[PDB]
Amino acid sequence: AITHMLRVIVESASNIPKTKFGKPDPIVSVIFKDEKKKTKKVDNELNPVWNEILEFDLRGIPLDFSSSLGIIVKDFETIGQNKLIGTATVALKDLTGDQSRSLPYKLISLLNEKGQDTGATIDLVIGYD
Ligand SMILES: [Sr+2]
Ligand SMILES: [Sr+2]
Repeated sequence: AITHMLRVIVESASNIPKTKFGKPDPIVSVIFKDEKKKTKKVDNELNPVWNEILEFDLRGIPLDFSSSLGIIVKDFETIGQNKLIGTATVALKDLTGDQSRSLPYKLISLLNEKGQDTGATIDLVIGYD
């Protein structure tokens, strides 16, 4: 039996909210089935670009109707815990089946801790290897 991987390209984000002083330093956490991989941070940027590629071992478990990807965008803090900008959960059901394909996932709204749209978005490309 062959190994399959979920491929996530973190492309960019837009309209990250301004901070009172200085500028936010965005960094994205990508979580698939509790495995977390991060991007690099981008310094002092409201519209960051990464073009970073992450791949997760599916470990023989196929994608199904309920499969999803978690995204958390935070503002890097050198001292202690980074600051939340927003989250998204992305439905992966369009990748189900045995056909390798990639799809764009554009203008994904990032939601704050109250679940409100922040006006910021992230763009991904996600594929089934
Ligand atoms: Sr900064
Ligand atoms: Sr910061």
